[PDB]
Amino acid sequence: PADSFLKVELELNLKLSNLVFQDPVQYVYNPLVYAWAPHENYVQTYCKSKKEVLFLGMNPGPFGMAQTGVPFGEVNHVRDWLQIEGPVSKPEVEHPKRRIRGFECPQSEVSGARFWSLFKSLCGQPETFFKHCFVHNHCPLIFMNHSGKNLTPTDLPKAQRDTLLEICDEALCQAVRVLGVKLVIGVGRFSEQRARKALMAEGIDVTVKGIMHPSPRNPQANKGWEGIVRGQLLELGVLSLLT
Amino acid sequence: ESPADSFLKVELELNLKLSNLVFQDPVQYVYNPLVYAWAPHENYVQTYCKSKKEVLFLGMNPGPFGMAQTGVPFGEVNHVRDWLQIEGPVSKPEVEHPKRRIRGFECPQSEVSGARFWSLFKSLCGQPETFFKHCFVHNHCPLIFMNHSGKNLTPTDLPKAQRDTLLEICDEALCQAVRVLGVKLVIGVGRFSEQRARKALMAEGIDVTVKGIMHPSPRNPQANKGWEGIVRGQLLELGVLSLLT
DNA sequence: CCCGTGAGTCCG
DNA sequence: CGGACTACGGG
Ligand SMILES: O=c1ccn([C@H]2C[C@H](O)[C@@H](CO)O2)c(=O)[nH]1
Ligand SMILES: O=c1cc[nH]c(=O)[nH]1
Repeated sequence: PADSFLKVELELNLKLSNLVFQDPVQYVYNPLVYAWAPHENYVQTYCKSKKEVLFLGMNPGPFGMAQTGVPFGEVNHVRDWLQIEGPVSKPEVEHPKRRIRGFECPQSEVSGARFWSLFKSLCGQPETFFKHCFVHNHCPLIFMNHSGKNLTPTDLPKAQRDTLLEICDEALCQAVRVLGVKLVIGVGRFSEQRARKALMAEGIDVTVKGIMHPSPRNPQANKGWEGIVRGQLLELGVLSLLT
Repeated sequence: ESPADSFLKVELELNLKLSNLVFQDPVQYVYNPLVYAWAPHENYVQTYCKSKKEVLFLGMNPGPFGMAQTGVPFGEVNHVRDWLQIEGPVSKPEVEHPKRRIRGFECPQSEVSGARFWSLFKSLCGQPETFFKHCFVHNHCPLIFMNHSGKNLTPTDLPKAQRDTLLEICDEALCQAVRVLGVKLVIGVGRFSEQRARKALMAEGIDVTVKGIMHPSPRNPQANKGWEGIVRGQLLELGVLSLLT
């Protein structure tokens, strides 16, 4: 599935490279272009067989995946526990306050540190997490307004969001079919809900569940995110598979 | 001789003057199927405007599921494809609202106005050659407008400033189209086109009759109870049934 | 982020 | 002379 999975991402990059954003959207980065190499290293190293479980995020945050090309790709955990590195280039148009520095980005993505710290504690080594699991985002683009502020797919005006999310809904169907996934875990309500509508519409044979999003913008994530999600994972019965 | 070429250059020149307008405010999207649906359009004019005409039917502007998809006036997909037998590649506008995508001849929707319009002529004439022997069909304005959520805006829903130069420019191209075609009689489909055409042709002193038929729009309840029956009677009264065997 | 409250569009 | 569906601010 590594090669097939990367083909789906390349075909999705092609359809997205034709969209045009505006309005409050002023910058659009695709790390699956300028951080293709560590992305493709992550997929070749960790996507070696079919998967039972897909964790699905919404999109890149500015300091993790936007820098490293790896879902929830906070720099220290990507460098040190996943052991993925690779050259990173730059978007053609950078916001000054959001330049791409790759594996030299000084900021920690809180969402990504939390997410990989959890699976690091639970699984020990990355091979144990990836025996049956994989992690991916619904949307590979990141968007800023004039002042460098992040607009998630949800903050896009409706006219710009429906366009984009229908194209990613279709790439998501293709991803789930190539990986053989039986269980999609939406990270946050938006991915959970989006994946469920999209997959049910194609009648793919797959169950869609959810865990809480780690984001620090989520006030409930700021006490005990790890403890709440260890309890959600136990309920979905995936701890089993993570040992 | 044959007006096809000249009709196209009229529309090509109107396309030019229009490409220069900036729209505002409530208007967020503007399409022009004469650019991205040029090929079926040009195929319809060449196939059916080979000779000079007695009557021009005139509509206001493309609807989102008829002419906006097929480039043919009142251009509901099934009738254009199966009755007029007009095909061509259709590409997309520069900027599309997600509720108003252009799918060309793959558009699954059947525009009610357009399906009504051509189904009348199909029943009345049999074959398209009979209807086009002396008639043709065109719109006053080739553009389509949408607000921020994809809702259609008619040319008259436009802020007066934009509305007036747009119509004035269309009026001018309409007077040429009428000259190029040779028509004795313009029938506006719906009130706006009838009135606008009367005001455009009288104001440049063209010696042409302007009449009217009810518009087939399902927004009008009288059209939903028996449009075809009303318009057959209106066409009788105008003496045009003889032209359409 | 997650949810609640509620306004634009369709009902051809 | 409503029903369903699907922006934005505060927790
Ligand atoms: O008893 C009544 C009658 C009417 N209406 C409102 C709703 C309806 O749309 C309109 C009259 O039919 O006024 C009510 O709320 N209650
Ligand atoms: O890659 C990422 C990072 C943050 N949040 C997500 O949903 N996915």
